[PDB]
Amino acid sequence: EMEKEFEQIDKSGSWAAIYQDIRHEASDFPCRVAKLPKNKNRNRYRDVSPFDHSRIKLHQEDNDYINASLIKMEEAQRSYILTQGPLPNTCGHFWEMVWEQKSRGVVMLNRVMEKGSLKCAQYWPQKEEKEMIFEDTNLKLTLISEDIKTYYTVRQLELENLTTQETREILHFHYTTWPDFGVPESPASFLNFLFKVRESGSLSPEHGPVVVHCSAGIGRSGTFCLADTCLLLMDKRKDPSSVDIKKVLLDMRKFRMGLIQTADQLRFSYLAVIEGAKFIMGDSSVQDQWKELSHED
Ligand SMILES: O=C(O)C(=O)Nc1cc2ccccc2cc1C(=O)O
Repeated sequence: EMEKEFEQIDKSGSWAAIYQDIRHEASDFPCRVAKLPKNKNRNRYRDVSPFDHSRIKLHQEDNDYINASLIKMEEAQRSYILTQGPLPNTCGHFWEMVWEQKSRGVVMLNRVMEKGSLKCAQYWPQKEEKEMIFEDTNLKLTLISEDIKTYYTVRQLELENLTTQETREILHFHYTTWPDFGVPESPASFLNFLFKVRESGSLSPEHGPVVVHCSAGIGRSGTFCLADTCLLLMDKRKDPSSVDIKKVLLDMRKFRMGLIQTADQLRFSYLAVIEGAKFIMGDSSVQDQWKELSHED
């Protein structure tokens, strides 16, 4: 069991070692495109880039480049776009990717300001009188409404392709108490947030892939997706013990670098999947309990 493993690792405090092993073993593929000097100002961090083999191309003839990757989890049969928090000049490219990629959901795991510095553009309307229009990719976005919880806010956004005037509904899940390079307050809060996403349809295969982002698109986002896919996988077999959390991590590793940034994120991910196993193995009432402990309201 993964829980035996947890306590093996814990009892012999070797999270850091494990996680270095992971860093050890993770894939390295070319990012030639990211590093074209034309794309400099499309990348928020020198050292966080999309592999070429799995980057999202924009369907624009001018420059198809965005710092985003398609994480494609074939056995789980679940796929995600991870991306950095939008720069002031790429809010338009972000929404072009949501449009072409036909996503229903966007998961933000960061604040615009973290630790004194600006992590991310304010890329969505904070208020419904004040749409945003993105001139360069020709898209309208309007706040249609929000549901503010203590530790997260869900928003209904309308997104409009100004060229056809066709319209889509986007849900935006903003977790607001997940520290940069940190873990959530508890497994209950994270699982309550994850399960809000699931419930919303946005992780379901009649939509394009959910868009997940932090500021770099790697630490917090990796953690979200790792826990989600492990729960998916165990759910399909009802077999907790055929789930190798570290193998799943390195599988996601093939499609975008540096996923899960810290050993406490690794440990947190185990905690989240171990807890969530409760619900996946037929204790639906755990999900209530989550909502309760999480103090959502
Ligand atoms: O939000 C996150 O967890 C995340 O991935 N952050 C980061 C990951 C980084 C990884 C490598 C280099 C710079 C990074 C910078 C940030 C950052 O936010 O400052």
